[PDB]
Amino acid sequence: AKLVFFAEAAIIGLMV
Repeated sequence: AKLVFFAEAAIIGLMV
C-alpha cells in the first residue's frame, strides 16, 4: 500500500 497525503482543511494520510 502507498501513503497518500490528502488535504480535505485537514491534511490526512492514508495507507491505500
